[PDB]
Amino acid sequence: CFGQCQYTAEEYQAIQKALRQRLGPEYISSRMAGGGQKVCYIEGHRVINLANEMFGYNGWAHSITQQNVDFVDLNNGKFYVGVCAFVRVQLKDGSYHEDVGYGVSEGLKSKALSLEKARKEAVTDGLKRALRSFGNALGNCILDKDYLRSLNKLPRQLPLEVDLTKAKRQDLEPSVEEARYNSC
Amino acid sequence: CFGQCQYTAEEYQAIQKALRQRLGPEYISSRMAGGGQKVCYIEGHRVINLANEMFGYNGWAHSITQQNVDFVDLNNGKFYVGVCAFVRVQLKDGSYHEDVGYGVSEGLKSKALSLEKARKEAVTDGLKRALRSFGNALGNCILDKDYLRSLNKLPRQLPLEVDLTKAKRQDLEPSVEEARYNSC
Amino acid sequence: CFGQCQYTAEEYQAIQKALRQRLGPEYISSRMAGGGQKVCYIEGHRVINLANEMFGYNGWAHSITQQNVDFVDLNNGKFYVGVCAFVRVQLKDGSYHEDVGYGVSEGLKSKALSLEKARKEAVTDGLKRALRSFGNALGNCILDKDYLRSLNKLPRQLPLEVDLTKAKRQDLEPSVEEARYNSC
Amino acid sequence: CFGQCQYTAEEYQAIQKALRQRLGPEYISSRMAGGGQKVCYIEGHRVINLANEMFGYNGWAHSITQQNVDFVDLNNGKFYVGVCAFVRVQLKDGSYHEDVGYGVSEGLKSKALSLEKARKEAVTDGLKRALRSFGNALGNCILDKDYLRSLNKLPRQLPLEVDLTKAKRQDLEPSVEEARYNSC
Amino acid sequence: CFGQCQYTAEEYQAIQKALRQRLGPEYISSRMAGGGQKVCYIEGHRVINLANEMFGYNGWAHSITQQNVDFVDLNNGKFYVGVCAFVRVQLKDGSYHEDVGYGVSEGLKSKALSLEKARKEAVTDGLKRALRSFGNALGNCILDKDYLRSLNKLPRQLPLEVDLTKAKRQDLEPSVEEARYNSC
Amino acid sequence: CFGQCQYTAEEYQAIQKALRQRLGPEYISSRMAGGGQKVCYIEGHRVINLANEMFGYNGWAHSITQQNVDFVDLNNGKFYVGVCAFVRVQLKDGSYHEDVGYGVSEGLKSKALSLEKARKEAVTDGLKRALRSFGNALGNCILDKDYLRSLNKLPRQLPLEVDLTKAKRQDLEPSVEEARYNSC
Amino acid sequence: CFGQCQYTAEEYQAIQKALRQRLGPEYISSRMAGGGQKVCYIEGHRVINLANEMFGYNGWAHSITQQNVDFVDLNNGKFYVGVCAFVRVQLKDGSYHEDVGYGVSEGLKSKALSLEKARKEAVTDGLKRALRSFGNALGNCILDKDYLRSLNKLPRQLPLEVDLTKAKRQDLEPSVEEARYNSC
Amino acid sequence: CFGQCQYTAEEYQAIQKALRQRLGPEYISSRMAGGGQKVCYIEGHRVINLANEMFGYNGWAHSITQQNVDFVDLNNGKFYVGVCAFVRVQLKDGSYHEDVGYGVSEGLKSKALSLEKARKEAVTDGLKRALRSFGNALGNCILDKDYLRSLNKLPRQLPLEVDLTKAKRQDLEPSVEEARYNSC
Amino acid sequence: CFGQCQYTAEEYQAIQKALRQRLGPEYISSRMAGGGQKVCYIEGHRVINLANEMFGYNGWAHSITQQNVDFVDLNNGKFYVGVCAFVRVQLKDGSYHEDVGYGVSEGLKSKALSLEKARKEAVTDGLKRALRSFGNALGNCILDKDYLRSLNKLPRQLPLEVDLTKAKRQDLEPSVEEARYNSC
Amino acid sequence: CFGQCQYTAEEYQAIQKALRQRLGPEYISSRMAGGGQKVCYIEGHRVINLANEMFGYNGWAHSITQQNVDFVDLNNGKFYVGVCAFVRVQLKDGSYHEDVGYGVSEGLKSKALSLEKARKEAVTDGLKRALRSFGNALGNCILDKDYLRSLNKLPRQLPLEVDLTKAKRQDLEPSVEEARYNSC
Amino acid sequence: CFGQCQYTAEEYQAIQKALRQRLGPEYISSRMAGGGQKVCYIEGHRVINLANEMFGYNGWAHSITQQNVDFVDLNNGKFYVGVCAFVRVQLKDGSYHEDVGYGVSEGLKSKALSLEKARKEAVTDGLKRALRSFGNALGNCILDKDYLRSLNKLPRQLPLEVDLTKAKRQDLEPSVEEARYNSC
Repeated sequence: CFGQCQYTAEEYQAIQKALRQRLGPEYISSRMAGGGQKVCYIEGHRVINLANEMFGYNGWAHSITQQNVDFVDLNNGKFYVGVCAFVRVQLKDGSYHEDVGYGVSEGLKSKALSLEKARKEAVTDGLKRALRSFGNALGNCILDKDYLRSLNKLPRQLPLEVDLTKAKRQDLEPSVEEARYNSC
Repeated sequence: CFGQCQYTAEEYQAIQKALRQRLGPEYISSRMAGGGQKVCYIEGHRVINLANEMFGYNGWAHSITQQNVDFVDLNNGKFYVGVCAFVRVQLKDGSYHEDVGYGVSEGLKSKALSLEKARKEAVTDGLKRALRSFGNALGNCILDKDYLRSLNKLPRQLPLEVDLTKAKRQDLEPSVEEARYNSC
Repeated sequence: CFGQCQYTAEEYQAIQKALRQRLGPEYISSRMAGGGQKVCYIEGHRVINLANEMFGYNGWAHSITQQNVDFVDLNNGKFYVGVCAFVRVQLKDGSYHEDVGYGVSEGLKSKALSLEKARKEAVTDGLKRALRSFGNALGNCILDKDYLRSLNKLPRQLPLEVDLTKAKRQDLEPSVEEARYNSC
Repeated sequence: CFGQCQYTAEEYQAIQKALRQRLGPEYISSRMAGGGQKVCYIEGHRVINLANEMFGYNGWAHSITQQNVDFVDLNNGKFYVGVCAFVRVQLKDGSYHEDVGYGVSEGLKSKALSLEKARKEAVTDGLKRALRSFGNALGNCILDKDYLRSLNKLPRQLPLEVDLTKAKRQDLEPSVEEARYNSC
Repeated sequence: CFGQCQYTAEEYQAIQKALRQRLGPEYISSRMAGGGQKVCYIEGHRVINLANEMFGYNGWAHSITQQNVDFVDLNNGKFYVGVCAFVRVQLKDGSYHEDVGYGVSEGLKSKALSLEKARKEAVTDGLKRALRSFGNALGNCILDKDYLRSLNKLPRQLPLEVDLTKAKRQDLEPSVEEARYNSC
Repeated sequence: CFGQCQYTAEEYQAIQKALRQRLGPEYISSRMAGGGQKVCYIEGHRVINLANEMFGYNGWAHSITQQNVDFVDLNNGKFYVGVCAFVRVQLKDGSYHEDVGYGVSEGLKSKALSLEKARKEAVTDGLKRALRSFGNALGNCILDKDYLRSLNKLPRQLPLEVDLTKAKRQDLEPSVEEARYNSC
Repeated sequence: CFGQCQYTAEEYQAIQKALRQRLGPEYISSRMAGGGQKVCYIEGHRVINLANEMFGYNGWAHSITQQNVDFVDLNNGKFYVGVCAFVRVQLKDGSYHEDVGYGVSEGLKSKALSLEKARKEAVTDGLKRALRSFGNALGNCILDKDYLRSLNKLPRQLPLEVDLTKAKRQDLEPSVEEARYNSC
Repeated sequence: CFGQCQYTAEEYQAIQKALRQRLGPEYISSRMAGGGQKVCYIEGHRVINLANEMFGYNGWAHSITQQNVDFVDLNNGKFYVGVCAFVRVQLKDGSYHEDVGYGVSEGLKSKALSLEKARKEAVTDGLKRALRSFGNALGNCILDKDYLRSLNKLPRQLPLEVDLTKAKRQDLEPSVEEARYNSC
Repeated sequence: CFGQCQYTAEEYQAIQKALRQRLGPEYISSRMAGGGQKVCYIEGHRVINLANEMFGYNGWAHSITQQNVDFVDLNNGKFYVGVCAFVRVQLKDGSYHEDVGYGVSEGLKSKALSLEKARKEAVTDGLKRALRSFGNALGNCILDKDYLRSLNKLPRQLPLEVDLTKAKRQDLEPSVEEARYNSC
Repeated sequence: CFGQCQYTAEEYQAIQKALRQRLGPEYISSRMAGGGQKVCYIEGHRVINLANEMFGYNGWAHSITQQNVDFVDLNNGKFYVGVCAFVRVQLKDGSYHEDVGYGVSEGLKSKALSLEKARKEAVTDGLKRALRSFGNALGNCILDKDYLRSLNKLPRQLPLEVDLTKAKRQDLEPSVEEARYNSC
Repeated sequence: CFGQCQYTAEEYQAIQKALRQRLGPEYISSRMAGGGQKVCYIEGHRVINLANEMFGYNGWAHSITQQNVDFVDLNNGKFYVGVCAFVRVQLKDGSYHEDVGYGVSEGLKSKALSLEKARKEAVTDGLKRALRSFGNALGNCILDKDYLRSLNKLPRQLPLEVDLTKAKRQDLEPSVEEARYNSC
């Protein structure tokens, strides 16, 4: 099962090579560092899908070891919250990597919304930082300065159109339901 | 049994493909962010059924690792409550994902009702964020901006009529009761 | 035994299909939300029997992970109590779901009665919310708005008459006592 | 042994059916709710014997997970005590249900007696509410309103005469002592 | 061994039936409830012997899960002590029942004697309440009102004369010493 | 070994019968209850030898689960101490009974001697009460009122003369040393 | 090994008989009870050798479950110390007996020497009281009043002369060293 | 699996030799020590990839044993934060090394940003320091002074151009997906 | 291994006999009890060598269960320290004995030196007291008064001259190194 | 695996001999003791490489049992920090040695930098001191005074030139990647 | 492996004999007791090498059970620190011995240096004291007064000259690398 399974030579080699790949500009994003420059990053749902593809929906897993709210300060009706979270990712073979994630909220007048924001972000930021340990294909390149420069020198493509034609429209999954029944 | 069972090739493949699917507009919903714009999300019962289909009623499970009431403030007879919950989802093979959920209640004059709302919501919010990790089909797309735009550019269909003709009207389940008896 | 046993293909398929069923109006009830509208819900004993049927008296179980009394306030001779309970339900194969239940009591002059009410309700509310995770047949539809509308558009039938003719009148159970003796 | 044993198809089916039965009026009792109406309930020793029959003296078990004394107030020489208890019932196959019980004492001048009453009641109430989870035959009907009305519409029979002719009059049990000696 | 052994069909059936018996008036006793009426109960050594017969000296066992002294008050030279104890009884097959026992001491000038009384009584009271769970022959009848009335309607027999002719007068037990030596 | 061994039919039967015996007047003793009447009890060393014979030096065991000093009060140079002990007795087959003992010291001017007396007595008291659970032969009769009356109605025999002729006079045990050597 | 080994019939019987013996006057000693009479006891080293003989240097074992210093009071330059120790003795077969021991020091001006005396005595006392549970041969008779009287009625023999001719004079042990080497 | 697998002669030898290698200037970087000289170090993503190559994405793992925020001081609107983290790296064969990492932030006005920096750096710094323990190829040379001098005496090469032509542009990985499917 | 190994008949017998021996005057020493008489004792290194011989360097072991510093008092520049230690000795077969040791320092002006002295002595004293439990050969005689008198009545021999001719002069041990290598 | 593997005669013998070697001057370094003389030591990276060679990158491991910050004092803008670490080194066969390391920082004005220095140094110091236990080749000679004198009487050689021609220049390791793949 | 392995008769006998040896003057050293006389002791690295030779680099192990800083006093700019350490030493067969070590620093003006000295010394001191338990060859003689006198009566030889010609000059160890590779 999980934690038990050992990678086969074929899967090992494939994944080992694959993880080396660098991400295209279709994955990177940016925000304006407070006072600083443009900071690139990969959106959460991206990294999640990347993983599901690299290891399969049931080939990787993560858990929150711990989340600690550093502080919740109030400066004239505005809330400044700092939160950290420790996430640990594990592959089906027992292999694992753990890292710290950090969430922040410095404006909002709502305390609830400030926490919700910091807590959720800290986790995702943790999961992402943890998966980067597996290779460039999961984000380890995002840190490489040389990598970044090579990104600007590229055609700043425009958002991809999402074709929702073959989108799931109802619950049932005959293909799946069948395979499963034959699994008993 | 659960946590033991390993996915067969057929089921694995089926589920792995299925999970890639994006959700149709029949799954999305929206609220008016306080001051913000329109926020899309998927209702809980939806995500639950999606999973019961993707993995089977007994192919997935979840538990609340911990729930912490961040605060319960009283501003002139009105209650402002913030709650967070950590939910861990596991598949029958041992695979697992865990995330934070957040519940909020900022109006109500009733303390009881304010907490009930925040505690319940934090959990459901947690379970949803947890299953998102498994793929788009369980909500990982809901975050994708490109995905969202492609949703507006679609026929805003009207609520589906629920045919309660073949609805369950009594307790007994002969089909089930039979297969079970033969299981002893 | 329990937690050990794995579902046979027959039983798995039956239950998997059965759980999809939506409940008939014979299961729903309503209360008048304080200020709000009509709130639908399924009475506890209902959800219990639904479960004993879907899984067998010994095919499901539940336990109280934890129950915490949120507050016990006294406003002019009246008690306002808020209680939460975490219930975990487990099927015979190890499968499980856990959720928060909430109990409330806002009128009563009796402290004892206010707590008894809030504690007991929190548990049952927890148990119900946990079972909902298994599918529509155990309550997951009760949340579906489309489901609800289709309920109103139905013949508001009248309470079912309970035929107590074949009701149990004494302790002994020959049919059972026999099967058991032959089980040694 | 206990927790190990699995139900045989014969015993499972028998008990499964029996538990569906509804209790006759020979099991129901009533108290006058403080201000409220008539409340129906099943006396403790009743639920005990019902279970010793449905599962055999050694087929079910319960334990007190926890008992917490909520409060012990003194209002002018009179004691108001509220106690809760969590009881877990388990069948010989590992199956289990756990619920909250509540004990109350609001009159008495003796503190000792006030606690003895609430603590013992809380336990029994817990055990009864736990067993209800198994089915109607163990009290899940007592909650059904429809069930109740049908009870009033019945011949309010008079207390049963207890024939103490074949009552146990000495310690020894030749029948048992024998089977046991042959068990070594 | 103990906790391991499973009941043989012969023993199970015999004990199951015997436990249904109701106790004769030779087992009941009475005290004058403070202000209340006559309270019937079974002395402790009685319940002990009843159990050593129903299950054999080594077929049942009990332990004190916990004992808590609720209070020790001093009202003008007199002590008022309230103690509770949780006792768990287990049969050789793993079967078990646990209950609360209560001990009370309200007059005495001696603190020591007051506690000694309450602690010992709480335990025994706990043990008796736990054994009642097995059936009428161990005290589950003592609670039945119908049972009680039938007791009054009986010849209030006089204390049994104890024949101490064949009473044990020395330590050694040849019969036993022999069987044991042959057990090595 | 101990806790493992299961009683053989021969031993089980012998001990079962033997434990039923009532103790002769050679076992009983008495003290003058402070203000009360004559209290009968069995001296510790007696109960110890009774057990060593009924079960063999290695057939039974006891441990002090816990000992709590309830209080140590000083009233004008005199110490008043109350102590309780929880003793658990176990037979070689795993069978077990646990009870509370109580030690008291109300006169002494020495604190040390007062505690020593209470702590020691509490344990012994506990051990005796625990063993009583096994049967009359181990003290369960000492409680029976009918038993007691039958004791007075007997020839108050005079102390037994102890013949120290065959008393052990040196350490070595040839008989033993031999059996042991052949045990390797 | 230890706690594993089971006594063979030969050894069991031998030890079971030998433990019944009563100690000769060569084992008893006496102190003058502060104000009280003459108190008989068995010196520590004696009980140790008795045990090493009854069971073999490796057939019995003891551990200090706990030692608690009750108090250390200072009355005008003099220290009054009370200490208790719980000792558990175990035989190679798993059999065990645990008791309390107590140590006292009431004169000394040295705090260190008072504690040293109390702590050490409490342990030895504890060990002796524990061993007493195995039989008269290990001290259970020392308590018997009838035994004591029979002791005075005996020739108060004079201290035994210790022949140190065959006393060990150097470390090595050829006999042992040999057997051991052949044990590898 | 992981922690279980043992290195084969071929892989052990290869890795053993590889780890000896010193890093080229393509790996080293520098910062201006506050007041001090030029400090060389290896950026995190570098060390990560180095490891993924030396051991394979699933041949090594790390976890945060603990992270402690040493201090968070505020000197005139500026935050001074110090954090330490303990990271433990483990190879697939059970081999392991653990070290301390330290994160620092001494300028920033934002508390949130000051912690995020320190916490994240402390972890990476820890992971790097732990990996150094495996050999020069993972950073152990970076400390060697002689090594450093030989680095300046080298052609200070210019940043490497990153060719993003064969960069990953979409989620799916056919090569992998295939190998995986054949792994079931 | 250790704790596992069981003594062979040969070794058991040899050791059992040997332990009976009494120590010659070559083992005893003396100190002048503060105010008291001459106190006899065995130096530490002696007891150690005695044990290494009786059991083999790997046949016995000891651990410090606990060491508590009772007090550290300062009376005019001088330190008075009292420390106790609990030592547990175990033989290779699982056999064990545990005792209390006590360390004292009452003169010294140095706090450090006072503690060093008492902590160290407490342990050794503990180890010695624990080994006594195995027999006279390891010190159980040192307590016997009769033994002592016989010691004075002996030729107070003069210190033994130590022949350091065949003393170990270098680290290597060819005989050992050889047997070891062949042990692989 | 690790902790499991047992050395083979060949490897044992080789390492046993090699560990005896004394380090050449190429390993020693020196600092100027505050006020004291010249202190010799071995740089961290040296010991690490020495161990990777003696045991193999996967033949030894270490962990930080605990790290405690002793003090952080501030004397006029300067920080004096003392820290200790307990490191435990383990060889692949289970063999292990543990020691204390100590880190110090006494000048710096920065608190962060002072701690980082002390925490890091304590661990490295710990690791070095722990590895010394394995023999001279890992630093045990560094203590030997005689060894040190012989070092001064030697040609104080000049720093070794590091040839970075065959230095690792890219991530991939073909030799390794190959062997690994064949390991699946 | 370690803790598992059992000594072979050859190795046992060899070590058992060699441990008896007394150390030559080449192992002893001395310090001038503050006010006291000349104190003999064995230097740390000596004991370490002695052990590596008696047991093999992987035949013995040690750990620090606990280290407690007794005090850190400041008397006019000078620090007086007292520290203790408990060290447990274990042989590959499971055998073990634990002891207390003590570290002291009474002059220094630096707090850091005072602690570093004491903490380090306490551990080494503990380690030596623990190893002594194995026999004279590991230092148990260093205590013997007769042994010491015999040392003075010997030629106070001069420091041994350390021949660093065959000293290790580079990391690699061909002999070992070979045996290891063939071990896979």
